[PDB]
Amino acid sequence: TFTNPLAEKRADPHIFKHTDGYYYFTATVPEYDRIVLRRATTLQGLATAPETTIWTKHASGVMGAHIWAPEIHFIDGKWYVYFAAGSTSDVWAIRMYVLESGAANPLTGSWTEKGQIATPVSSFSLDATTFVVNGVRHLAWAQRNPAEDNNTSLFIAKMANPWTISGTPTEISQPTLSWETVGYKVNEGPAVIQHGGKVFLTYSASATDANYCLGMLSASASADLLNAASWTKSSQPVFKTSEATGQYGPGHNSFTVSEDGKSDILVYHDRNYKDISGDPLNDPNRRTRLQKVYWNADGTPNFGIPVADGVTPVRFSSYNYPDRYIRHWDFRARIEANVTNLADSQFRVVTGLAGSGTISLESANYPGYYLRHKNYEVWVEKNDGSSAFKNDASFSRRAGLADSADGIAFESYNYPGRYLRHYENLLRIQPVSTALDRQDATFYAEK
Ligand SMILES: OC[C@@H]1O[C@@H](OC[C@@H]2O[C@@H](O)[C@H](O)[C@H]2O)[C@H](O)[C@H]1O
Ligand SMILES: OC[C@@H]1O[C@@H](O)[C@H](O)[C@H]1O
Ligand SMILES: OC[C@@H]1O[C@@H](O)[C@H](O)[C@H]1O
Ligand SMILES: [Cl-]
Ligand code: NA
Repeated sequence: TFTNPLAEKRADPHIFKHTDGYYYFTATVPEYDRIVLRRATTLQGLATAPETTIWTKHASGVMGAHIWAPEIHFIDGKWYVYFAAGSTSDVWAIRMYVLESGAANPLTGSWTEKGQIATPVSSFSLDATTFVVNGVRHLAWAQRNPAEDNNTSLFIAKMANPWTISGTPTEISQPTLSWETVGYKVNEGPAVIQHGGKVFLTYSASATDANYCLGMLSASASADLLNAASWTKSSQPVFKTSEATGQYGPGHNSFTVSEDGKSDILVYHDRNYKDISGDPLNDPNRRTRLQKVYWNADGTPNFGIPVADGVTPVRFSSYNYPDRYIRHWDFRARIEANVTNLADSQFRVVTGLAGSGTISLESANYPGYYLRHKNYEVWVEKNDGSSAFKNDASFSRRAGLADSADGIAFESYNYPGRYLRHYENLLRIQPVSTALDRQDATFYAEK
């Protein structure tokens, strides 16, 4: 689990896990004047890791303003940082630049400017990222197609080396959908994750206020990624504002992996309030957040919704039906497999509303609603402040009745001897007497 936010006043977060046992974290800073870096042996450890400024804007000329969206990568034995910058003479003539270091430790190492990443068209360009698919290193970025009436579109190309493209780019997406064109018509911040022989390219769209969101392109890993036809654009955002969890304009993401390498992690920013004083680019309050990516049965990523601040929620699977998870539908709790609306199946364990060391299970998509029983049936319902609700929504965490070491069971606080259990897939609180009953009342958290 993660505790969000990871880092206040850091936008466009990029985290890179290296072979040296460390995660490396860079981001845009509010002053847009430099490139910072920190490292930690764990993702959660990044929150208190100290920053080094590795590079500062030039006093005059190119690379002299709007230092935006650095990414750090390790390629062929060296570190590379990809970033965007305008000039002191023209602060909005943003182009893509690369730094290189041969040092083992990029925090203390010295950096060489490898210059601007040249592109056929001379126009507003930013958010360069690099990734390898089917043995081939690509660059993807955001750039103004001058012949289009918008801010930026998405481009992809092969690479000759980490600072030079080979051959010609392909435009693979342009901002045309209603949710891509709020305030400004933008596709930016491309980021690539691969799973099960498919490649997913997420990207950010609309202005950087509450309307900011993620879209996605999908392709096969064996396809020609430079053929625009290889890519399918999602019709609706794959990640967007949740008023319910108080998370606004989520976007400019990257992807990393958990400590064991077994879980993909979505790294992104948002704000915890909706309305912004003045111009969003002068608002410094975007913060970096982390949440696990869950993979749908159909092989596509499920980002759910931007989770509430604090500890991340978890999913509970059944002991005897390992692929079925506790979820709500029309607010009734049940176990079910292949949950498409992911957040219906996410809950966080919090101190019990009735105290005495009990626990309560708060809904991820309906904060302040909890798993609670009424007439021995389990629903997800809003805490109304009543004593009755507290008691109905509080449980004593027990070791699993069919698996004591790794399993979990939930004994009702106000009805001792009754456990949360599934029956005909619906959740209830009932006494437990048989071997099967004990299995029906045992669950796993994050398994
Ligand atoms: O559990 C609350 C909520 O119910 C599910 O949506 C209900 C669904 O909405 C209409 O389209 C249908 O009439 C009704 O069945 C959500 O998945 C869950 O969040
Ligand atoms: O930093 C993002 C850029 O700034 C604004 O012009 C638009 O939101 C986008 O093109
Ligand atoms: O919930 C599915 C099954 O329904 C009942 O027949 C069993 O107790 C339970 O395992
Ligand atoms: Cl569903
Ligand atoms: Na990026």
